[PDB]
Amino acid sequence: LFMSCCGMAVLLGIAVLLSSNRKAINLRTVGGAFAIQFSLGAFILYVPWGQELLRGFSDAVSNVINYGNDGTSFLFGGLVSGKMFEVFGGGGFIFAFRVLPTLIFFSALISVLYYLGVMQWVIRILGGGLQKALGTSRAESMSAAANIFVGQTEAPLVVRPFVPKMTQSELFAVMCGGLASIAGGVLAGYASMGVKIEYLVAASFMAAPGGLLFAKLMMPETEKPQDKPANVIDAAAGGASAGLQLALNVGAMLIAFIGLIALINGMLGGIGGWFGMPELKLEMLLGWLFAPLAFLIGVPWNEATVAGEFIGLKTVANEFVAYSQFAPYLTEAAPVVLSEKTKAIISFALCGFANLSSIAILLGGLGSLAPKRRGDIARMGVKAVIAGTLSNLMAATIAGFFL
Amino acid sequence: LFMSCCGMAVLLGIAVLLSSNRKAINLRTVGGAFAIQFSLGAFILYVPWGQELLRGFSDAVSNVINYGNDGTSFLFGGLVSGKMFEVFGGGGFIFAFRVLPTLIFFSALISVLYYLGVMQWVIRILGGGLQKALGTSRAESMSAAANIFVGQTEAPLVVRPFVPKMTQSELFAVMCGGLASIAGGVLAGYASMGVKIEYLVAASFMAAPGGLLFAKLMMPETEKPQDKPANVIDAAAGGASAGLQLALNVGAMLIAFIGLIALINGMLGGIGGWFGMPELKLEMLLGWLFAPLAFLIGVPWNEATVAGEFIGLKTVANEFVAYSQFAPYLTEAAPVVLSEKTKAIISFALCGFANLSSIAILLGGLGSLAPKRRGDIARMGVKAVIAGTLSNLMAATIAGFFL
Amino acid sequence: LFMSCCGMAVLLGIAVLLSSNRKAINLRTVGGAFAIQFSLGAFILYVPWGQELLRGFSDAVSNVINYGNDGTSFLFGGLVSGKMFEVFGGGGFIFAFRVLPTLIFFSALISVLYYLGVMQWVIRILGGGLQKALGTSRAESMSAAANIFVGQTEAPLVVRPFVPKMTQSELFAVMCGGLASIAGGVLAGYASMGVKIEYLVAASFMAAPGGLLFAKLMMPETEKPQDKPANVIDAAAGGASAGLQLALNVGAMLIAFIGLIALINGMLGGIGGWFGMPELKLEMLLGWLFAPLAFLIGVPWNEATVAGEFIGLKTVANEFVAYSQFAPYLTEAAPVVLSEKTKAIISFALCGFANLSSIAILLGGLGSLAPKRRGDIARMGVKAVIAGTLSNLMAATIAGFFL
Ligand SMILES: CCCCCCCCCCO[C@@H]1O[C@H](CO)[C@@H](O[C@H]2O[C@H](CO)[C@@H](O)[C@H](O)[C@H]2O)[C@H](O)[C@H]1O
Ligand SMILES: CCCCCCCCCCO[C@@H]1O[C@H](CO)[C@@H](O[C@H]2O[C@H](CO)[C@@H](O)[C@H](O)[C@H]2O)[C@H](O)[C@H]1O
Ligand SMILES: CCCCCCCCCCO[C@@H]1O[C@H](CO)[C@@H](O[C@H]2O[C@H](CO)[C@@H](O)[C@H](O)[C@H]2O)[C@H](O)[C@H]1O
Ligand SMILES: Nc1ccn([C@@H]2O[C@H](CO)[C@@H](O)C2(F)F)c(=O)n1
Ligand SMILES: Nc1ccn([C@@H]2O[C@H](CO)[C@@H](O)C2(F)F)c(=O)n1
Ligand SMILES: Nc1ccn([C@@H]2O[C@H](CO)[C@@H](O)C2(F)F)c(=O)n1
Ligand code: NA
Ligand code: NA
Ligand code: NA
Repeated sequence: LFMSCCGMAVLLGIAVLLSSNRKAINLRTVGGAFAIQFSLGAFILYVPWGQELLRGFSDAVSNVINYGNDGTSFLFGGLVSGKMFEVFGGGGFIFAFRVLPTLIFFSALISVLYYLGVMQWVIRILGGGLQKALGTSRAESMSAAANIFVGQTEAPLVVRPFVPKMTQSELFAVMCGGLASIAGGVLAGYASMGVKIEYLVAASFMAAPGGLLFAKLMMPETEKPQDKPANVIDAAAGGASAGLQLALNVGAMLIAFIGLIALINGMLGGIGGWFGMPELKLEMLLGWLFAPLAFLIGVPWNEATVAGEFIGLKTVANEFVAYSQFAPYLTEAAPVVLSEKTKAIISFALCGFANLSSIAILLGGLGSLAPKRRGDIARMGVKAVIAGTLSNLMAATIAGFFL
Repeated sequence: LFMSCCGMAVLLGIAVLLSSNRKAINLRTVGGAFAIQFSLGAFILYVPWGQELLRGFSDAVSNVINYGNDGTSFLFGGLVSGKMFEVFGGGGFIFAFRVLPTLIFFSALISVLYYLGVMQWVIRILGGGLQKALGTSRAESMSAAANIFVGQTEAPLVVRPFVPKMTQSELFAVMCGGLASIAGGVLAGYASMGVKIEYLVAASFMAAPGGLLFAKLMMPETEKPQDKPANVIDAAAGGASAGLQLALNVGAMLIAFIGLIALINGMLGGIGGWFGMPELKLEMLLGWLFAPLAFLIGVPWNEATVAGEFIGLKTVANEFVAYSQFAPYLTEAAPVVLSEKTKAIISFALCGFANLSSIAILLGGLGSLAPKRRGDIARMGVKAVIAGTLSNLMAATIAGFFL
Repeated sequence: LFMSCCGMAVLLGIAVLLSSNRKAINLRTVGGAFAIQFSLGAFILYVPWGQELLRGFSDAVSNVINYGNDGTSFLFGGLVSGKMFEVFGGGGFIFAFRVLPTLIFFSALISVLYYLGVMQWVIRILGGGLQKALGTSRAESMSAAANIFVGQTEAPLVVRPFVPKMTQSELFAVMCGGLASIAGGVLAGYASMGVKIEYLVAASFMAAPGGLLFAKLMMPETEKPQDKPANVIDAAAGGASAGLQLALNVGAMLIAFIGLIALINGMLGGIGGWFGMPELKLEMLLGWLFAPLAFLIGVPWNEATVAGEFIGLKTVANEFVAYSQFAPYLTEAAPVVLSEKTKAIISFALCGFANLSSIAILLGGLGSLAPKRRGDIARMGVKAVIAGTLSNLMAATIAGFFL
């Protein structure tokens, strides 16, 4: 457990070194933020009552997923039935029909829960508890709590009239809240790929204090902060349309990226052959390079390289592509049998939208909420991705600690 | 037959009660409009020659559908072949590949028929006959006749330079013409789901006088009314693109709505359990609530509840979702064997875009044709949906009368 | 071989007759342009070393195609596996999952190769060699060389600040470069349909001098010519999104057009029956009408009619629809066994975006680069399509000559 605590120290250390003003770091804020994330981890991953609450929220999500599967079962019929496994076997699981439509249903549901005020009610509680404990501003705290369920570009919408005039520290924290977390739609998508829901739900909740933690470490507050569809069926329709667009984007990206990686590996096998390494692939490079990082967060020495392949791929590309390559390692047909703790660490370290491509996404979604602040987003973009990555790594170290 | 005639009376009665000026109702207009819709029903559903003309137009449509299926058979190959039924059985029918591509072909065809002037030629005849018999204005009569073949947002395009300056009664009638009818694309889609084409074609034609009927009952005229692609291949391309966008929208909606209903039923089973009704579902509620309405339009007492499930679902959601749940009741594997008359009544009462979500659609499509008239559309939106619903119910009562 | 040389003469003759100023035709330009296209044909289709270089570039493309297929194999699983052929046979090949996703991968790859400067490097060499040999301007020469790999609306992007002010001859040549060629995305798509890659690669390269040839014949220069994503992963993402949109457009078009042709044939069988020709179809008309044209470019007398069906369909619709009907003639289950030379001629004569529908496309893509020049594009549109068609026919005659 000493390797984990040192891992937490190193991650905190990098944040301080990369700070904009280490002397401006509020010790109440970053102290409690780490305290909450650690206590939350101790709660739902260690203590009996906390584990019972986590398995109860996950089973509820797992039921919602199955209910939404009635929709895709209607559209694609027997292509998503059980006979697909008899005829095709492992290839019977058609990713395009099994996972992608889940993004559509969950986007429509969340859109409904927003219209009913259910989402706002939960966000107001989680967000209000953070600002009264960390001293963070109202707007950045709501966006942090919102990011537990929705994406990086949808979370600030709950405080969109406060975005164009919020401080650079607030705006940075807003960027970090979305980079450290995921969305409810893709969450259910990853769960359909074999990723344990308990880990996804946990990592999503720990993202709110964790996102604020490294946001106020690398960018402390130095300024002075301040302070709809016609019906429920329209809300569902709008959410379904937004999910469809997302589902198409994710699908095209996976076809391209995986294909590109396959092209890269083919070239790496030829270039590597010139130096006596014809078996050279992208996984080997990412694995060999992220193995120390994986070893630092609590992954065993003999599993650090394989774990480095997935964590590295999540960074250089995105977490969806990483999960796509990590999903086979969660079944009985896995090429490498990993320990249950390592499976948890990778699941937590991948659960985040933290990647270089998300900077252009933050410029698009969050940038449209404050067009005169696009210059500040592009400037703090790199620092925000790093801050988001550290939050995922910390959540993985905490998870590995209590497991 | 006395229950049907009383049904017609009640439907007419509600329209008068909900009128904007019952004293301004032109008895020539609403008298002939009901006369035409009833005579049209008597024509193609009773008399020998009229039935021969209806079965001839439906077989032509059925052939066009099969011709368009050569396109989807090319793209999806064996996934839409006969071997799918051998391997999967009932689940062999893949809705996404069987029904959705039909929207693309029929949208491209109608776009072609517009370029050739074939559509305008038929509309000018049907629309001109209505205005000379009902006294309705030129523009609202053309949009009424256009709505037989095209959707609510495409029909007013034949009279789009007259929309921004037409009276509130004209604009309301335009809204009602599209709410009371469907489109040629989705028509072929419903036909591919097992819905009898003869009913769909009939209901589509009866929508023109029926739409004007309840438009001039709930909103009589109190003011004084007034009065392109480069080639045919481009027209087909533009229509195909519009159909594709529609096909994606419908598909995502069905995945979401059906999934949401599945989620609602799961919750209704838990909430209902608190009051000793664990088998409580959405179908039971909609059925129990729309049973008197179904019984009023001519559905037998022992079939009013089941029929109420579909009619209610068409209202609270849309007719596509309703048809999706009603389609299994048209096959030999139906959970409840319905009478041939009841099957007709449901088919006519569902054949319409009349739902609450269509108000936002009218604001989008029709609203773009008259941006300064969006306030009037949103105001008369609710009344227009009711007026559109009554037209479908009347067409169902007339159909049930002559059957 | 005398029929081929006469074919080249006739094609050149039509260009001179349709010229804007036959007396303004630069004999250095059009002389060398035909010389290069003919020599290029003599190079990679006749001489040993040239054939070895063509088979080497095609095998590289064929490997890239297979690497990209790892992406679609992930998304669609067993629907693109080998068991599909066992269960369905010929219908096992699902076009929607086999060919369409290739457009997505190749669009993402080209987008990456642009970010790395690899594309610009090759274009600068091929484009620079043309302008120093033909005397053509810098901008139109780069767009000509760019068109070898990318589409008609993407090629002028390498010289987009020179488009609004370039002469009518330059703008026309730019239009012709894209009409005479295809794109790298659809190229790999056609290759997946059975079309020989060697022919597609060859025709793509011969399009650059061939496009300029008939551009400076039908529109000689009479005036005086003048003279980015944040990272590589964003470039791949943007290219994947553009490919997805293209893949959806192509798919919807094929469903519609093939379905429309099926509808046309059904009507032609009824109309033709009135004149004692009930077997009358669209293929017969296009075949009987384009048979002299096919016979002129080097197709045997007994194969000119069948070849006329495909060439005609490429013109009246597009090359994708033509390739879709020509692809079965490349397998062992072909209804008509064609000679290897005829298979090459059709492959070269179809390899082009030259169709009437591309005028509206040039108005959209190229028109957005110069909004005040849309009037000139629409004016020279028809002449440009003809000029693009002649370039494909010439490349087919040259190919048939050396084979
Ligand atoms: C298919 C998967 C295979 C794995 C391949 C992994 C390769 C990753 C390459 C990353 O390259 C850098 O990414 C930054 C991302 O933004 C860019 O910064 C750009 O954007 C920054 C953010 O604002 C600015 O600070 C910079 O000035 C600006 O160059 C930068 O140019 C670019 O060199
Ligand atoms: C998945 C299927 C499950 C079945 C569920 C069925 C539930 C239906 C709920 C309908 O709710 C109402 O719908 C109106 C629709 O427009 C809204 O009116 C709104 O729009 C009207 C039209 O302009 C205005 O008159 C109103 O002021 C404005 O509130 C209104 O707010 C809303 O309460
Ligand atoms: C599914 C496949 C079945 C095969 C069917 C084949 C039928 C082909 C019909 C072509 O018709 C012409 O195409 C031109 C294409 O543009 C149009 O020119 C239009 O555009 C030109 C280009 O700018 C202008 O010169 C013209 O004035 C303008 O009429 C023209 O109107 C139109 O009559
Ligand atoms: N709601 C969502 C879901 C996804 N994404 C972007 O898509 C990538 C893969 O999920 C994520 O890495 C991404 F975050 F970049 C997004 O921006 N918003
Ligand atoms: N041409 C069309 C077709 C459909 N729709 C809308 O989609 C719902 C289901 O068909 C219809 O209920 C709807 F009407 F709302 C539309 O607006 N226009
Ligand atoms: N990159 C591309 C690819 C295709 N297209 C258009 O689509 C038709 C079929 O490929 C082509 O005929 C077309 F050219 F018209 C395009 O414009 N640009
Ligand atoms: Na989030
Ligand atoms: Na209509
Ligand atoms: Na090109």
